[PDB]
Amino acid sequence: PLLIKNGEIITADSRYKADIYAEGETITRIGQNLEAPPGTEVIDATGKYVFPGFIDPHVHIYLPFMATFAKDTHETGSKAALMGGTTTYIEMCCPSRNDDALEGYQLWKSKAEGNSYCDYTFHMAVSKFDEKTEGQLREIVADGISSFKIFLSYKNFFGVDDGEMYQTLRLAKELGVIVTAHCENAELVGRLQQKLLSEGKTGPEWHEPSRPEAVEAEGTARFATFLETTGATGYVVHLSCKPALDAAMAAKARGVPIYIESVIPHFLLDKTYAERGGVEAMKYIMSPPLRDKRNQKVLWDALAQGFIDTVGTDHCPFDTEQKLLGKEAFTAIPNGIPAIEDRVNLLYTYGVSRGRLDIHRFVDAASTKAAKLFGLFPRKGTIAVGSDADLVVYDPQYRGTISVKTQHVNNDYNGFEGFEIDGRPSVVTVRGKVAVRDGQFVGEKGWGKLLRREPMYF
Amino acid sequence: PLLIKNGEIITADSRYKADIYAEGETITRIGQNLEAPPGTEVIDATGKYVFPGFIDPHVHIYLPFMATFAKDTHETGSKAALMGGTTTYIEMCCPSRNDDALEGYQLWKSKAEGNSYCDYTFHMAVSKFDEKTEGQLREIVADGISSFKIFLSYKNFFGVDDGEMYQTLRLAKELGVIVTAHCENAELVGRLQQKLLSEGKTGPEWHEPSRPEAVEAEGTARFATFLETTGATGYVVHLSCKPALDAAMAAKARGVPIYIESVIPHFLLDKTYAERGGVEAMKYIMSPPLRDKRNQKVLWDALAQGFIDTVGTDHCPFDTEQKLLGKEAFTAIPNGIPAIEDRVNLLYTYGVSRGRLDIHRFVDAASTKAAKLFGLFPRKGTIAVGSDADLVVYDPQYRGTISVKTQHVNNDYNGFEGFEIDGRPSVVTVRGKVAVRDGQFVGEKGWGKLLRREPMYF
Amino acid sequence: PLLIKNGEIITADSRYKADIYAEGETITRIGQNLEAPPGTEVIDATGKYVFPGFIDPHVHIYLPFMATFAKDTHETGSKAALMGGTTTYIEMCCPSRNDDALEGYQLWKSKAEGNSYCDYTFHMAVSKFDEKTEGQLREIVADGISSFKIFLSYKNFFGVDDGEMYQTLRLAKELGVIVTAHCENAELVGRLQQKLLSEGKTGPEWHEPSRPEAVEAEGTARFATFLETTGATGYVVHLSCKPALDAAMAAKARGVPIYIESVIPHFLLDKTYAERGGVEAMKYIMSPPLRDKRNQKVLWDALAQGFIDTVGTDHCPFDTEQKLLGKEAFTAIPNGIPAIEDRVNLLYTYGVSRGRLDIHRFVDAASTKAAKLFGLFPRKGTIAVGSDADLVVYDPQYRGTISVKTQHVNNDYNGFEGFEIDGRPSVVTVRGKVAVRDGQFVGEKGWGKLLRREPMYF
Amino acid sequence: PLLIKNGEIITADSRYKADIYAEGETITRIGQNLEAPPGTEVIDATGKYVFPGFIDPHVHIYLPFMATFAKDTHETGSKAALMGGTTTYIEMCCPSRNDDALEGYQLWKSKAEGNSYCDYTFHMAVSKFDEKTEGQLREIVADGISSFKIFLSYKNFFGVDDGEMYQTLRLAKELGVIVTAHCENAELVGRLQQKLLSEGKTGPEWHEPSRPEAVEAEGTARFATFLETTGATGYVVHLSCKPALDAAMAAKARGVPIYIESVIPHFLLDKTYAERGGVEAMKYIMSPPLRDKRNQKVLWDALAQGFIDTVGTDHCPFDTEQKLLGKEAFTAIPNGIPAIEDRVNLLYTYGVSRGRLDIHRFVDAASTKAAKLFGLFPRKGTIAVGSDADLVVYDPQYRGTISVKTQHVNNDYNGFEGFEIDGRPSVVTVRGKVAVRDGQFVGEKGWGKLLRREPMYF
Ligand SMILES: [Zn+2]
Ligand SMILES: [Zn+2]
Ligand SMILES: [Zn+2]
Ligand SMILES: [Zn+2]
Ligand SMILES: [Zn+2]
Ligand SMILES: [Zn+2]
Ligand SMILES: [Zn+2]
Ligand SMILES: [Zn+2]
Repeated sequence: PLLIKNGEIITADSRYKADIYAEGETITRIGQNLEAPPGTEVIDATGKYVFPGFIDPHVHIYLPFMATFAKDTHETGSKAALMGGTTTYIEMCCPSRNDDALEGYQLWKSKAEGNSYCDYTFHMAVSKFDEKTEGQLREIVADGISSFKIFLSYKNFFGVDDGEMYQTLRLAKELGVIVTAHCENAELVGRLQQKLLSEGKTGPEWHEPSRPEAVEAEGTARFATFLETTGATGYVVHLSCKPALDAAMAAKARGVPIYIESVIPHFLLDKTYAERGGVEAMKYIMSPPLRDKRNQKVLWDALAQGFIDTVGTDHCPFDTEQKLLGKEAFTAIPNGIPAIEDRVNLLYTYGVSRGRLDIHRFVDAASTKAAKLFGLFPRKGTIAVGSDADLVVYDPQYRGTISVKTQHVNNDYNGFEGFEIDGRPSVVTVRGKVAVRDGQFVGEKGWGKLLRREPMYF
Repeated sequence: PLLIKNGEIITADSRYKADIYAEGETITRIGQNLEAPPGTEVIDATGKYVFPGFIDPHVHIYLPFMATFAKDTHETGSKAALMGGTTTYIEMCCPSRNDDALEGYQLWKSKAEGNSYCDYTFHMAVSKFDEKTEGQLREIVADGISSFKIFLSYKNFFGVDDGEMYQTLRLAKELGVIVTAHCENAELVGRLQQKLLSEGKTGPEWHEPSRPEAVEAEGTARFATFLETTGATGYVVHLSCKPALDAAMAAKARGVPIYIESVIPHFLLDKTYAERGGVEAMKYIMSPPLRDKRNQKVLWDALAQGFIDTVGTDHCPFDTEQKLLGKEAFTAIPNGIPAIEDRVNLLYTYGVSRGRLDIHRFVDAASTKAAKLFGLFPRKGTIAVGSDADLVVYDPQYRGTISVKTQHVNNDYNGFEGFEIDGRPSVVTVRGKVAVRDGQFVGEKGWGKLLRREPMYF
Repeated sequence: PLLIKNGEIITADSRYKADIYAEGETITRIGQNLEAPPGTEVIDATGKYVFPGFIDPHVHIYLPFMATFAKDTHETGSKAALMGGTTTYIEMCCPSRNDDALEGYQLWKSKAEGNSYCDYTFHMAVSKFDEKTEGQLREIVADGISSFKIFLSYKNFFGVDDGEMYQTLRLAKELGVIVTAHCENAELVGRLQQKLLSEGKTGPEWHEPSRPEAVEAEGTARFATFLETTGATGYVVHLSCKPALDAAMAAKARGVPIYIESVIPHFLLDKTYAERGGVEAMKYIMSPPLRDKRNQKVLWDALAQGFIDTVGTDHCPFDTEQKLLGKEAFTAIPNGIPAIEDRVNLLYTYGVSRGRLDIHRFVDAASTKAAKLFGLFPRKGTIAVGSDADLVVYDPQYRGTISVKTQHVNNDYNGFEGFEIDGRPSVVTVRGKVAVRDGQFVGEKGWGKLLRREPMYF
Repeated sequence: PLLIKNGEIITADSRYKADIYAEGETITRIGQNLEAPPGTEVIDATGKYVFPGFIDPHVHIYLPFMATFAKDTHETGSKAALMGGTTTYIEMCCPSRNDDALEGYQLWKSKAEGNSYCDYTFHMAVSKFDEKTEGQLREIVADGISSFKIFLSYKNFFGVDDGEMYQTLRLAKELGVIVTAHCENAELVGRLQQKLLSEGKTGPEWHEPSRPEAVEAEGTARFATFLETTGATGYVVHLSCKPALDAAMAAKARGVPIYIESVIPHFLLDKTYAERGGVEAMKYIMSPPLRDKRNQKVLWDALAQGFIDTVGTDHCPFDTEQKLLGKEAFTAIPNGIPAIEDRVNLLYTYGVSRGRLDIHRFVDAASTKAAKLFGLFPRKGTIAVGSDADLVVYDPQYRGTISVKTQHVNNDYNGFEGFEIDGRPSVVTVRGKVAVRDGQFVGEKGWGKLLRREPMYF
């Protein structure tokens, strides 16, 4: 059993000093003097905050790339998540047009199975819609996966055409599934990439211009129109800039059931990072690209008002040696920045401690809303009797810095090297079991489990 | 002591089956199968929801009109509120330019003292800014009133000119006060009023065109600009229409600390009700006016996304005989529609039961966010250990209709006559004491207390 | 030679009383009291306006539908045009995906050759992009056709997918060609069509909801984004509604070289006309559909400010018997409304005589700007020495009504039956030769010539 | 008499090679071989363009400032205008709240009378609306002044309050008068000025922050609302930035009869100029302030599409010694930048020659539209038989630079020092009389006359 005593409990809709007792995997009682039994593991949260475990709706653990693979395993990625206060992650399951979807699902599941320190689930990529698709997706959804992922990008590999998007969305609606979507334009990006390379513009600084804000804005609007016409519910992944936010907001305002995620690098990093030349720039190549810094205030301001629903990472780690596969052409740089371990600390620090983000909006944006949208609430995402005992005792007196020298992610650079932090998770629990204590990793191999969900969005 | 057992507890961020025990005035413990001392008021909430007491941030109880007065007293109004599931109301304290501000506040405070069945507080109207009034306002703030009310309307009686508005906002920011604001344009309303009357256009149907959406849009944008330049935090009361929403939203999007209230008649009633002729139309005269029905969808959609932060009533009850003071000129009709008792049932029915509003957004919009914004949280607005035991056991199986024949508000008409509802409160408590039991009123005279709040917005 | 004396000359940028003399085909001199050789056709324009011949940038003359054809020939259509004050028309040359593009152009050219009473040119439809067609298009351009037409609609028959659209735009930019575009969404229209029919919703009233404003908005935004990325110049044909206007306007505001056409039925007719049932409704079926009447004000207001650049017709005449090919399914109704003869009188009446449209904006929107955009200026579109002596002596004192009983278009209904008009052409000339005299047709068969234009938009 | 032969005549709606003959003050004939009489002054325009005389709708000649006066007289200012190709200017007649309006009008008229080299007129400032105003304004308007000027700025000196603005606009509408307006906010600017000075922020770099874009956007929207409510027609002077353009465009789109002027410094200069320190910065202090450079593309793009109707200068010259009156406080820097002589050359060069502005839009924006809006067309603003023979023979082969060393404005600095030009006026005529020949000044003292106009906008 677990007793977290003397802490200040903070959720999206509560802030109070009381103790929390969990007999086993779920919270059993909250109050004063709980009378825990002999043998209970007791955590003294005096002077600290007790938050719901944080939830990252957007990560990449297993991911092939051209001739290689991203760096985290389920083991290394879940450890890194927990150290950062993230107790549930949702991975993009990404079979390509060339792969069988159901085989893909099964392959991802097999990688994670028994190998995660914390709970997890998947969004299912629909990278084509052919005569076999519907039956396979129906099997995946009935297996507990209540979200799809589509790409309006990556022509012939992940992108879906308008007919396929229509079919996907109509099936999602019939199934109650939420459609997450990467919103660019496959044709425009591919053509601009090719034109730029044909002019000898090969370095990393041409990535951003190959897929400018206008392209993300067109795809975000297109997705919204297709949700509106089909009746499906959707979720825009990694929204990066003002034109896209305007398109998604206009859809929200007119009644489209559309939600918005932004990811941490777009709040804190900007397009000049990718203008640094060489491998230093390649570290900062992701899609959508880092943008003009003017977009940061726009995202922060929108987050503070709840216009942006969730904050994820689009965690996608590669070693510098892998980055350098793009030395001759920017199109060959594996895209991604790592961030799974640093999301909470970065949001707390630059939002709550130094910014204008309210602590309640912070909990909602980094835990609760994502749980709600993806069918993990109320098991996950809050602090209440009956919910999973996934808890973070957070130290607001902690001062430090982020660095690759102290990170757990299985690569060789940190995207926030040298950034100051104003707090950290002291203790982190997964279903009543302590996985981080005094800031140190003490997780149990395979303790995490796949979360199966019931579709909600008919 | 109080024990609410076997209910499904629903807050803005939680949903679970457990019991709640309050030894006295505040929640003491939450857990499954709690024990309570003999003699405890045990409430069996099987099959029902348990919500935080709802909170109406915008009512009028005492309010002079010519040589009469709005109809509810603190006693009638607070009883009505409770019957409807509202356990805290915030009343607009409204001395005019021709009244002394401190004498007005003391008069309002004197009316409520010992006469409310539930807790309450005030927003202080600033109907002029000058040396005496400023000193007055400073003492009112120190007495725990942490919000002001200004009017961009009602020239020479309640409205403030630009200099007054700037001075008011600056003072609010000095004092950490949030400014609530009625946003029209005092000049344009008065000129259109006078023009229409000059044309013999005297009937109630001319009230809306005397103050069209354009004027609300301008006032809302003006207020936002003033908040933006002064640094003050503000709250748009009773936002009724799309052009006003667009103005407020643009301000939110660019970082102004501005929040949005809408009131229940603007969700459910439309301008044609005020076109019915005679006293029947007069029943539906309020400011801002009921609008073209197209605005309802706009408001519901914005509410579902959290763009609108709170739902209040602008409760302002008059008898039909008093409405008829305006028989000869629409400008002489006492403005207002009653709604304090019906808000929660209406929002629950048309939003949650029949609409697209999520139950969690419902709780946030009808209780929690108002508590947060006005300094009542966490005492009010949520269910957590330590919070005032202001609770509603709500029956989602109730079916019925609203009628003047069954209302508690002390006037002779209901604006929502005949409207179906899909739920009602069964039990309602105030600080651990049951005020409504099995749908019957059992409140204790004067049990409610004035809530004093601390400055939050420096 | 021709002498038009004593008229009030009105162009987009001039308004004066003087005479115009043309020795032959072109304006030779302008001045007060000009002398002309004996035998001159002297036209006394006292009391009347003299305008540049009007120019319709969007008509259909030859157009197959199933095993029939739209009703006007080049002879009937050009006569109708002239009677209405239109001295140049631009016809959409529309071979389908299943037709050879060059054979289509040669067929269209062959239909018009020697059969037009006034000058004319074409926009070339690109209904597919592939190696053969591209070569074809290049020869058509070289023959003087400096505009293309694409369709974001009509899947598999006329529409282009994204790759085709990008290739088309890129070719246009290479060749200095302007792309005109019908902006809907081919997927969404086809799916909604099929869904509605599956529900037994077969009548004409289901045509509008099969292709709602949302779909036009999406296509207009998509086209704009494609122009923006390709560098091509473009022109939105028949823009019908506010959300489409907003998309096109946002593109204009951010610098895209995009222009906007609206057509006369969308100014004056609304969706309820297509809700009349039966053949009566079928008369009013066109694409994009007639819209909610709220859009009329939007279009008039935008026209008065020059936000809409040109007014055309989308003239596309069918007999009622042909409309009835759609008796069993709205998808089988031949789309189109006639208007070539009535455009100018309608715009003049409802805009200038009765509305808020300035006479100078009228001339620009109905003649000059179309000439500019399509490479016909300064030969066409204005009154100046050197310009083709294509002139309209317009009687602003005429009062009458439009009727099928008096029309020249070769079908059996007028969409504007009974509409009042407040002016008509008295005299109309084509290259110095009078075609309409005292309101009577006196044109010379085959006098009109194909206009060849030079590339302008590299 | 005057004959301009061999030129390429370019107006907003014509481009052709022909000759122009004027017997006296107006164009008499246009054609080839005009047969001018003995004694005619002949201008050989071979290889050059012939444009309508350009028109500056916004200048300051006589203008008091705190204890001094702007530098141009009617003599020096009109000479400078003509050298730059501007043959008509419209001066802001600016009596303050402390002055009698009719006395002001009379004073301005007396300064100009007999002292201008070219034609001119005034906009009448309405700096208060009291019991004498209406009669005085009615006398001014009946004297030929068909435009007013109002200020939403300069509290207690030029600014009008909402009641005064309402009265002004309603009288304008009754009279058919167009209301030009400086759109900021008097309260916000004054309060921010004072706050900044109170913090020791005194240098010129604090001017822009004292009246940021948001304030211009609020005033532009307010003005638009008041035009919409009163029914008056308006014209936004010197619109400088995107937020303001958005407000004015939204009003245009919804049907408000509102027009937009921008002035040349806001196309070509930016806020960093005023950050240079010292008198160098003070040279670039005007109101509205130079803005972030991002606004330039926004204005150019809007101009190219006709969203911005006119280009003026807000010519307002002061010597550097006068600028230095603001050495201790930025509020004491006389505001203004000179530009009357350089407007055309700057627009031609950076718009037509090096930019994307079409030559027709250039003529419209710099001549024709302003003539139309202010009742000077068709006497002024175009090239047609009967119009005043105000003509510019412009040399497109001229290459040079702008400098104070070669300027005619009666001050000691040029705001475009060192800017390259790609053309210049070779010959300029006023009502048939040559005022500039071979680029040299040959004007006749007092040849210019006051233009009286008939109101148009009821
Ligand atoms: Zn992605
Ligand atoms: Zn991703
Ligand atoms: Zn109010
Ligand atoms: Zn109120
Ligand atoms: Zn079409
Ligand atoms: Zn067409
Ligand atoms: Zn000004
Ligand atoms: Zn000025």
